[PDB]
Amino acid sequence: GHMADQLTEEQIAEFKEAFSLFDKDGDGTITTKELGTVMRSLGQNPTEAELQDMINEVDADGNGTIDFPEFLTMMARKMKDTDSEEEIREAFRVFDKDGSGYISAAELRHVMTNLGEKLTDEEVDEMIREADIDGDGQVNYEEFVQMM
Ligand SMILES: [Ca+2]
Ligand SMILES: [Ca+2]
Ligand SMILES: [Ca+2]
Ligand SMILES: [Ca+2]
Repeated sequence: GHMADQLTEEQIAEFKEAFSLFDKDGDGTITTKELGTVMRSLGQNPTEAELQDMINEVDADGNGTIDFPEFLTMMARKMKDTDSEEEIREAFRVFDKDGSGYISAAELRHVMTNLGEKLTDEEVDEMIREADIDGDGQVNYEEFVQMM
């Protein structure tokens, strides 16, 4: 069988109830009105245009609303995304061996060396310099997030 079918109908019904947090009239799609409702419940207040722009960047079939599949797709990407931030933070820590919040040439020297590379001091210092944005001689976490 398939793991997806390893639930009960009452359980799928219950899973579907959770969608109603956003899909308040229960019809199976989120409208701009419903999403505006949710936003305003969080203290925000966007326009019809802004609400239609949020919806559009998740609206896979083009019909102007968010069904439960699109929502779950959107959520899964979000969940994988926050994990990718956890691990860029993890990676910053590995480079920043002294936990000072800033990566030195020395610290980048070290990691590069332990990763195989055989670059010069200049080439490594050419990295810190190319990566710096506040000219402080070190690489804070944000200049590090610029590792695209
Ligand atoms: Ca609805
Ligand atoms: Ca849709
Ligand atoms: Ca450091
Ligand atoms: Ca810096």
